[PDB]
Amino acid sequence: IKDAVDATVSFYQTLTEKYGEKYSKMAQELADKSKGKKIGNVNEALAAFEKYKDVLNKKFSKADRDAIFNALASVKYDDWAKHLDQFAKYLKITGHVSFGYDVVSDILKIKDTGDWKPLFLTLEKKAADAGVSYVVALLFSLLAGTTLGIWGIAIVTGILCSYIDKNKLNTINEVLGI
Repeated sequence: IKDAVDATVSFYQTLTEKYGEKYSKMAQELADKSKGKKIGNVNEALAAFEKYKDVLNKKFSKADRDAIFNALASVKYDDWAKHLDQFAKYLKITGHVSFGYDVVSDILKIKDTGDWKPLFLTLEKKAADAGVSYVVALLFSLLAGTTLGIWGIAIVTGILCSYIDKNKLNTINEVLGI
């Protein structure tokens, strides 16, 4: 675990390198906050996310978003899934861990439908008894193995705020500069 924690800190500095300094700390706040929390009413979460999404989408064009799905089409699971255990260790996830879930294939389906409902419901199901910290380990691992455009960072962060009670959804745009 010496490593898990050391590695996580490295992650945080790269987050700072890639995005805001503000961004990186926001991530930590979220990482911290989740420890222990279980996944609540997935509906309340979707509801809050869909509300933030509309705002975000008014600042980016269709073509802008598509660029994000297209970048994701080139990511292979092995590339980011490699960080899963490390995050699980740092977050102290003690419950069961659905290791073999490839979120990226799920997000890709959204490019065509525009429907986020399925994703949320499956994030709840795969977290199982592990709670909200599984969602963090999962998505942080994704961030760890990619360099996405602001829109994608905003969306991924939006999913995190929506499940992790601090609906600091209104602060995302600020932390990112959009």
